[PDB]
Amino acid sequence: MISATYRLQLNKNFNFGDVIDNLWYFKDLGVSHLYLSPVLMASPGSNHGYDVIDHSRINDELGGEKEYRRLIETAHTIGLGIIQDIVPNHMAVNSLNWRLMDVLKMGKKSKYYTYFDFFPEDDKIRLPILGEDLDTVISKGLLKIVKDGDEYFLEYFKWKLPLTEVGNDIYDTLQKQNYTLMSWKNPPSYRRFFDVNTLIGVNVEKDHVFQESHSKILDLDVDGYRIDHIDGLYDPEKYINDLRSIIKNKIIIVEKILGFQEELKLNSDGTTGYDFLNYSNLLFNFNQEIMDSIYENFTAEKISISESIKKIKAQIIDELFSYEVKRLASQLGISYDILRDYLSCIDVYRTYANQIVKECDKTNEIEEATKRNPEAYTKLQQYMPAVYAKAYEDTFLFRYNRLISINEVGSDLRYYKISPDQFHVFNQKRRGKITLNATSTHDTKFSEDVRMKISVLSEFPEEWKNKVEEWHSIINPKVSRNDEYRYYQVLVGSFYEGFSNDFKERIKQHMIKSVREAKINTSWRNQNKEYENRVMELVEETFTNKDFIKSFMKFESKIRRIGMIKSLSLVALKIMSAGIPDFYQGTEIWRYLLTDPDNRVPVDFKKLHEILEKSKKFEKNMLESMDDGRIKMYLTYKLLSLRKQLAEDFLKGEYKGLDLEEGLCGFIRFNKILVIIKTKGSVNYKLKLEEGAIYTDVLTGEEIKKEVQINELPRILVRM
Repeated sequence: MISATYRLQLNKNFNFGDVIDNLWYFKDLGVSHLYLSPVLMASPGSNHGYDVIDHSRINDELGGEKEYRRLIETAHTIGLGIIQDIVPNHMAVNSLNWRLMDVLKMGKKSKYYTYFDFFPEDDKIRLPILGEDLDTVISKGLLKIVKDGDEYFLEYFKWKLPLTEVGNDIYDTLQKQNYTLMSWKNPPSYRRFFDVNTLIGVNVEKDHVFQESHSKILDLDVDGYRIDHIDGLYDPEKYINDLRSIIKNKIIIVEKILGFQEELKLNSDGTTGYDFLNYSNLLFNFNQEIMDSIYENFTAEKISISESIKKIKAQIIDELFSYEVKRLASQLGISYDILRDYLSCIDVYRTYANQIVKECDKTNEIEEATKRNPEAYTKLQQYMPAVYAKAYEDTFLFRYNRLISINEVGSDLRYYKISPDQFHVFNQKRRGKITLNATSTHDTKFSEDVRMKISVLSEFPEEWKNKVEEWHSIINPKVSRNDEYRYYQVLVGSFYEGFSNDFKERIKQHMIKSVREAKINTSWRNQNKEYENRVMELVEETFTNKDFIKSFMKFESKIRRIGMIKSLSLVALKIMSAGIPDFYQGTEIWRYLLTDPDNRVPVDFKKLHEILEKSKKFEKNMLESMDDGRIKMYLTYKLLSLRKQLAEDFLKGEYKGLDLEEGLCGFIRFNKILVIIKTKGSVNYKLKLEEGAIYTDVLTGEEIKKEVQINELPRILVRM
């Protein structure tokens, strides 16, 4: 809403009271709306709040409802708005989820049976939470029947499940229950969120479920809402309408991934911005042909992106979602093979309104089966996003290693770069919409600064090629050439610090997760110890080999400065474009973060206060020593100040794209602000300005006329 959002990760160590203490900092920075993480009661010790255990309570670990209302009123007093993240799709399978425990105790007689998406054909609820199958767990004596006064209880480590009645033996007791315990390998009797057994779907499309689940959160005076995983819902449009029947015209943005040529079909204000994140990211990549050869020659293997993605999707269905897909194929009355091929073929997260993707259904079988049983297909649409996400985001993104800065959530690896002309058109479609411009989130594989530093490798392909060969000769590792190639990129991109013990730990953990997700030489479900040991040997060697360290350090320092210049361009781009700029906590300065949990570390706000205090006025020494982050803080503060002063104009105002030479991207906003940004960090450009026209550089204060040089900073020029 209005001019700028700021994402805050709330938890036990950064609660409602801490947010309140920093409100004046957020207002002075230029932010108009705080973008808060989920606030309803989650499982104790949760760091993200997405594992909801009670819809009727504000989380007490964060400060409770009293402190939440104080936060809202105080923010409003100083003029700040609030956009709240809410989770309507699923709840946590946890002993503290009392609504769920009621179903486990009462079965189909529980009033909450219809609250969750259980498979109707199952008389007993399969609960795949055991580390081993029932028999072995019982012989080991891990299952314990506890007699209390609240009745009887079954205990499995930290699980405490209710018993309806008891016999005189574990087996006799277990056959009298409404549920059945099985190992994690077995399919559940409910829709999960992706492949997570401990997350269960909620039937929010049913009126009484919507009302109870939203009774607390809509009772609060917030300014807008961010809807988590909108694509999991049975009827996304009805849900939005139901919200508006109560909330009226408040801001509603949804978390929804779009294809490159896909248009948002929902009745929402906008999205969290992955479309902007990837469109802008592509403006910074060069020398595709050369990067292809280097990759293909080093790893020595050529693959088709399209065919690869199609086959991984088919494997993902067979290994993770076979049961769910077989159920729906049965209800549609078609072959599992036919259904699996259709799901592996579609290029969108999901379809809406039972619309079939004809190019994947050769205009026959699936469409007619859907006309007869529309219900089964509507149900299938809820699982479509899981297939896409597990195959692409969590498998393929870790395999194709030509320039990994492109391997991000919301990406399409079939695209390597995009001309400024296509970005301009994208911005035209954006005009007037209350949608976000994101560059870093709590879910992105890397932070914006990591992506910009890695993109510099495409500007120096010959030297990069030479370094990789040099490094491989010194460090002769026993990992695949593909994993080795990716490692060098991850290392160069996140380095900023030194070969410390803390950085070594972050790297090791990231690499182990990376190879397991790739699923080529090891995996989460079946770990290859031999290979993982080799991955860890690679890390120890590069962190201790003096010849490697020497070579690496000389190359990295050159790359770092150029990467910072590109980050400044990206920051100016998201604030000056149509749409609303979003900021992940702490990105006011340089932040080189890797994949979750690395990006979930706390931010030092006191330190940020002092940097802002000495960064409200431009000094040439900011360019002299960029490492301190003052230049990034100054650019953020200044542009957000201009934006707030002209908020309406930036949101609804005109956008005019300029045709510049390769390496530059330029445009004019509402016929008053000329924006020149360089996409190629290693080159300096010069541009002749219009006859007579005088301009004022908003960042440096200089008077600009006749010609302008584009060096380390983007040029934001106000016609005078």
